[PDB]
Amino acid sequence: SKGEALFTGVVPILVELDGDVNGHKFSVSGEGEGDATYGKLTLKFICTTGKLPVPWPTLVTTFSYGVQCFSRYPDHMKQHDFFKSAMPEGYVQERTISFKDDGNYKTRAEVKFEGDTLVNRIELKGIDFKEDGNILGHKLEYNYNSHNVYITADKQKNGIKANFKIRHNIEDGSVQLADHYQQNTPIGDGPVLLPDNHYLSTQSALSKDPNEKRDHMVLLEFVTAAGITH
Repeated sequence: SKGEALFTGVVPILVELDGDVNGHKFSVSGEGEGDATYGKLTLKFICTTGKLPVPWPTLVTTFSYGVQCFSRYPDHMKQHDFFKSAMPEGYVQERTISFKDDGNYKTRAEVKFEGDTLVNRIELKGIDFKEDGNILGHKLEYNYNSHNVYITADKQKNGIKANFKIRHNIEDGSVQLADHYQQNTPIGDGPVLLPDNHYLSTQSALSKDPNEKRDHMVLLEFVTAAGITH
């Protein structure tokens, strides 16, 4: 299909986020590339407003689980790849991320091509955070666990929904759960694929650029669709 073909090679990615969490306003710019053939993403994010007022790990899904058109869909599962099917015109991705016993993020993003570049533009609003909670208190380890993203079709919206649980490691050894509810709807008028139930198996590694003095995050991520047998 048309959408599929856009992802056969390495595609440059731009991410732009504006956020307001409990009145802390901030912006982030990210750049990198994706290679859907291998389900592979490499991205570097920079907080352009100064210090990020929330922990970097709490934004990973928004920035990436943010560009799920880079997932590797096995050949036998290609009829289930909503994300690429919506391209180049793109999709709106909305989430509510509920941090257990703390606040929530509401995110609205548009993911689309601008020329040959895949762009993820996000607005994030966070409310109800506790001043000395794990988020505003910066008590989360700088690392990331592997998770499954459970996708179902949303025929009424010509799109999909997803549900999953992110577990952020707390510096005391405990875990901060971040429940994710997600909805995606196409922007353009092309045909899109409405998938059978399946999941994305996602693995992410966070690192720092030793030469970077701005507040930043380097992300390496692999994403593979699964849950449907050949």
